Amino acid sequence: YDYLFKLLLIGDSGVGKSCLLLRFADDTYTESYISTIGVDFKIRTIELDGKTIKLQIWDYRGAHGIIVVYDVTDQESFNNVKQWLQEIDRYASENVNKLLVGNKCDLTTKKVVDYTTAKEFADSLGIPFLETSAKNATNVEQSFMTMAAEIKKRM
Ligand SMILES: Nc1nc2c(ncn2[C@@H]2O[C@H](COP(=O)(O)OP(=O)(O)O)[C@@H](O)[C@H]2O)c(=O)[nH]1
Ligand SMILES: [Mg+2]
Repeated sequence: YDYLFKLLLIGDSGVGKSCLLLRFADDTYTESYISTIGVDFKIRTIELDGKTIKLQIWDYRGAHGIIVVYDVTDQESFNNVKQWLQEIDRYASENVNKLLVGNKCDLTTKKVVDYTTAKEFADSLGIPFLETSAKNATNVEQSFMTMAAEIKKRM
């Protein structure tokens, strides 16, 4: 391994953090209600720019990057991203990497959080922004890859 990157998923309940994490780690997905992923964390290896990188993912101070998830169909969860970053400022290495994720990009009929206005926000904060679908398996890997990229960039 070239690096070990320790990642962390924040966000409101029902956004899909557990779905994303299990999709990404295990390639599983179920509509079924997840109380908990049964295990303290997930481990996953990826290759990137010639570099083999192990990931250790939770669902604060020892995280290299934190992913702040929200739901494109829940405007409530989007507004709360604001709080979820103040948390990061309080309990996290001062330059810990950040990525904003609007899960459930697949529910377009239900989409109330305009991509363009979430993007405009992440930009305003200087953060990368991706829309994902744990259900369809869309952008899920782009997301974690983008996170590695950003961490490997500060180093
Ligand atoms: N349509 C769709 N539904 C999703 C997606 N991700 C999660 N869900 C559903 O939304 C619920 C919330 O997922 P969960 O991962 O437990 O959210 P968490 O509590 O924030 O970790 C689940 O019961 C899923 O069926 C997605 O990408 N697309
Ligand atoms: Mg969960």
